[PDB]
Amino acid sequence: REDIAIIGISGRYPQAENLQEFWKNLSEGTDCITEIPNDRWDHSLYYDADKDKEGKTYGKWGGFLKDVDKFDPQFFSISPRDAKLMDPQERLFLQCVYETMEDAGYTRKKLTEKSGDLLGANVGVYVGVMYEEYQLYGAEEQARTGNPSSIANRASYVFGFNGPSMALDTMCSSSLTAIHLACQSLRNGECEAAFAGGVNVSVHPNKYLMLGQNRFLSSKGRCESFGEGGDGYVPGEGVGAVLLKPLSKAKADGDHIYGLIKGTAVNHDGKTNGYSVPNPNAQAAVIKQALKDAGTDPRAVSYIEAHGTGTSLGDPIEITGLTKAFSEQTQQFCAIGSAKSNIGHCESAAGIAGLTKVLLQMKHKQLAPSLHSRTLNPNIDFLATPFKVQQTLEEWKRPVINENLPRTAGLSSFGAGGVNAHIVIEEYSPHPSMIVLSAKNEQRLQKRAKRLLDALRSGRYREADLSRIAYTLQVGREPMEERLGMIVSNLRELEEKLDEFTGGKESIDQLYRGQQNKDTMALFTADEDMEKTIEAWLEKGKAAKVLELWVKGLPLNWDKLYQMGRPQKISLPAYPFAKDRYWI
Amino acid sequence: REDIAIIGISGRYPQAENLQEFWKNLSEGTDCITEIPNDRWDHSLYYDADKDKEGKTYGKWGGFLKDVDKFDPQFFSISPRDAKLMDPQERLFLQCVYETMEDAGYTRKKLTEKSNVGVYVGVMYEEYQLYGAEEKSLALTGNPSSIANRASYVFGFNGPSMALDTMCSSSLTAIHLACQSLRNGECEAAFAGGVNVSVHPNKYLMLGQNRFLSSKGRCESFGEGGDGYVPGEGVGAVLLKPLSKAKADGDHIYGLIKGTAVNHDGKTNGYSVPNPNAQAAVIKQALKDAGTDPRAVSYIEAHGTGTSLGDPIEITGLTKAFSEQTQDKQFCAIGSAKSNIGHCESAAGIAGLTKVLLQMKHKQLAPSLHSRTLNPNIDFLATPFKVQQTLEEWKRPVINENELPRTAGLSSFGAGGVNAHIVIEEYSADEDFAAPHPSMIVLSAKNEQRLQKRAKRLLDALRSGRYREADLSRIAYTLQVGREPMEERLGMIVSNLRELEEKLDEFTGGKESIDQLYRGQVKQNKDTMALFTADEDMEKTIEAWLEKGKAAKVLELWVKGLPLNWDKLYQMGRPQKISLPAYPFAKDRYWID
Repeated sequence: REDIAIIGISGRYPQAENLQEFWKNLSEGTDCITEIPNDRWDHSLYYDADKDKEGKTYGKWGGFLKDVDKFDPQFFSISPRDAKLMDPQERLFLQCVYETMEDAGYTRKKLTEKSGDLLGANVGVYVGVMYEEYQLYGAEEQARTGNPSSIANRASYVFGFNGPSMALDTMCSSSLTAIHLACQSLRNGECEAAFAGGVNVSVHPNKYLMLGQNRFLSSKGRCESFGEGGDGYVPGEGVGAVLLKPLSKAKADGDHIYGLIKGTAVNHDGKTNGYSVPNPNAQAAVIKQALKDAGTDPRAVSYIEAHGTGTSLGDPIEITGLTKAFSEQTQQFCAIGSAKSNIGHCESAAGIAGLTKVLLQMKHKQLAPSLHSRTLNPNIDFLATPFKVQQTLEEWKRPVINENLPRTAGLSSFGAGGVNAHIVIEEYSPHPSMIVLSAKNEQRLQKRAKRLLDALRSGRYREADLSRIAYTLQVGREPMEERLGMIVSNLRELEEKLDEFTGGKESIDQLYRGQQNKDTMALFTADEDMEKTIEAWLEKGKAAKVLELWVKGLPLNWDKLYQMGRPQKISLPAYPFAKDRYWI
Repeated sequence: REDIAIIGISGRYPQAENLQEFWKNLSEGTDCITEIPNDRWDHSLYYDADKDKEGKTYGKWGGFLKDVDKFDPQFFSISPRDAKLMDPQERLFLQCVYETMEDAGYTRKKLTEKSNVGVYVGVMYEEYQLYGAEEKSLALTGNPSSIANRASYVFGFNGPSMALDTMCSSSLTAIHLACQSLRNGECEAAFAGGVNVSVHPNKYLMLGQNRFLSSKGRCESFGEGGDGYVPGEGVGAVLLKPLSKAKADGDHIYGLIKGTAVNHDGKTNGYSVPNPNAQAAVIKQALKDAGTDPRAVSYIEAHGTGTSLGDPIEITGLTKAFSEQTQDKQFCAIGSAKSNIGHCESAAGIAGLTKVLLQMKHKQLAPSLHSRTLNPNIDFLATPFKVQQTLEEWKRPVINENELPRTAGLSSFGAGGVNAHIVIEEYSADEDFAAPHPSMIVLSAKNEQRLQKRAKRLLDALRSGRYREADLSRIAYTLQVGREPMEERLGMIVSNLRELEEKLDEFTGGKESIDQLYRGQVKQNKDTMALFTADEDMEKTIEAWLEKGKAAKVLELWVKGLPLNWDKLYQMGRPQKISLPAYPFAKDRYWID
């Protein structure tokens, strides 16, 4: 039994352009749920007062993205005329796998470096999705479509992974089952690494129809997590992805770590009284099992990212289920919160959004609030119980060894179609340098700088990790067609340059830019002596003179920058994407 | 290392009411693909030749069932009004899980013994979200997950339930994941399977725009006219558990999933292209953990896709895997189930598996149809593989150079590029037990008229002898412990296989209370349940009833509903299971209003 390290993350959630700004909304508790946009359907096309007609609901609104209908087709070697015929589900994931790629800090050449096996060394893809909405395609109009397995299968095809690719389905906890199966696929050693994730979108009113006939939603149309007005919940859209691999190799091939999936668990509810009822006895049977193989006490755990459904039946049952698990051997106080309060009920991205929240709570060392918990349903009799609802933003402290310990936190998600799953996460404890950067065309060049600027503006890193930032952009970013690099030793000389690109195209001797000229590729690669000259270029370390050749395309084996050890990775902004609409 | 034993099977495929008659069609090569029925869509409105038209399509007969549309709602405690909001995908599986239950001779009594059962089905939700459209539901046919999740809810399993998706090999991925979930020991047992149905013309529209199908509209597996393929419907299910326990709790074995493998095909030149290099990377890995030589293998149930690109690539991929060891003539047999039935888009590994297991039981090698002439790119005279033209006896390879068991591979490869290969071996009955003279054939059902059939289907089996006198105690034992004690009832006394039929014909025949018939109901006799169960002495009387073994006197009390612990004294070794006909289902229609 081996731990799994999570090295790369990304995702797109209501009122969140990137993870940076998602955390903002969680930390400043901000209701991200908003009115139905004009671009989707005729808002004013039919809606109903509470529980009356056949054809409509009291569908107030829900969590949505500005992003949804856009893609950069030609980036992935896909033609625009085939982009017309594609699923928002599939792009959003592809795009957000590729951001996870680079937030982890690994190239598409990832696959050749691991094994002399054969083409593109195995990588798993596990995503858990729903009904696509564009099958509702003019069904009166011939669609010039249908598969939930094309999501993972394109992602593997495009990037060239030789590892399992599939689309799971468990009603709510699909994302988290993927987590489970990914982790399962790693311990036994069938695959090296995995892209686990979940995707959810709200595109036809059939989603909003079906959800209202079976009364799962509230009149208010908000997520009240453990609140007093505990009536039903709203459907937030969402998409997310994470990159997983064993701790065993995460140390050697220094990789940047977000957290450790130390325990995984999943089961079904046996026969409940109704179809869509959850069984509290069944819920601890997961969580006991999550903590069994994790080998960590219930008294270690300091936070539970609950599947806060918010229904009158659902939330009390969860709390009672959580109680039974923790009451077997101890009676520290654990914090309970929900991401599902801030964003909506990711239908299939429930676990991944929660996971994302959990991991964002780890990096900034803080406990974010569960919104709409001002007053608590009288059936929350917190009855000598370890749990407590997390009202507000406070600093996260580590429990002590004295009571006779690392940060430890659980993650729940439970299907209406009874499938229950729980995951348990723990936190892991001069020279001039070459800032090289690349893209596919002209105009995406000083956005890619602009986004690196706006990070260094806010000051997310200090001077100490300059070699780390450089190293990433060299080996763990793709050497694309258009190029740019710069020379630094610095704190301040980073921004002195970046602002000059935003300011204009002006040329001080600090800029090197190029593409192109093919005399040299065949000259440079198939020869032993010119590689000794690149070896001999590092010996001296005169910087500017080589970077002229990089921007003109010199491919080079970067691993020769090395002190006797190569410094570990870092979270840098992923490639910003094009804004071309595709629909109908 | 844990082998997985496969103990129960079932499925429903084109022109196949049950597995018995599915084998018939495979053995007598039959072409099970037929013209589009009148009940579905009017197709004098969508038929063209290859055209530049708005999308009207050419690819228009395929493999279909007789009443995909029916269900027995109340059997499973589900109301008819919520069976009007229904997915054919979900019923067909439930129904076929429940047949797999009883063919593997266990029942819903699973969890009263132990103190978790896995469900893995791989589907393709297509159709009623469209039918639902200009004036269906979310957990009621708006989800593929509902398929597995109801099966677990209804029967009351506490083990993983899910709907996977890999374009073609979904069923076979389920096989893989089920088997994976058993070795590590997160779950006791699994229901692996696949379900596929063809209900809207959108399926038939999308398959024709992207030209996957043929003009002729048949499955030429490795044939000359290698053009494109057809979509056969299908549904299937199998029950899996470790060999470790399969001996101890004596269960009926069909075969052994000794090896499992799966991967993706990397970057190919096109999207829907398969990579031959990628194909042996599965099969090598299937044979790696199986620990069996390529030279042991005597049959490959191929993914015979039949396309001009697909079949040669497979053959070349298969070659590379086996060519690590030596090449020889007529070394391995290749065939397809796909030829006989259509492309079961999801159930394309489960149908193959089913064929493979049917080939094992009857010891024969069924034909690959439409292989009269072979695509010139099958240049096989330096390879081990050979296309299986006709029905011949399956022989075991030999072991004296210095019995090797029957060993056979099973392939399925996605057009969305997921590839998977499973390796199956037959179990040998290993050697080198008293019920008394009379035995209790008990049988049960939920209402009056189904008891007229439950017997009739057991009759028609014994008519065509299934087997002989020797396993009478086995047949009895099954119907006692591994069949549900339903509301309406019937039993009989026998000491031979001949007085079995002399009774069964009398039920189907004119009126007779001649031989000892015993019939009754649980519904009539109240206040014996509470009298019988909560007491130590009357259990000693049932104990003392076995001591003597006078038969007829107890069976009066069974039909009146006496629940009883049928570990009767079985000498403290109870004889193993047997394949008996599962509960025949009601014929009520459910679609549209």
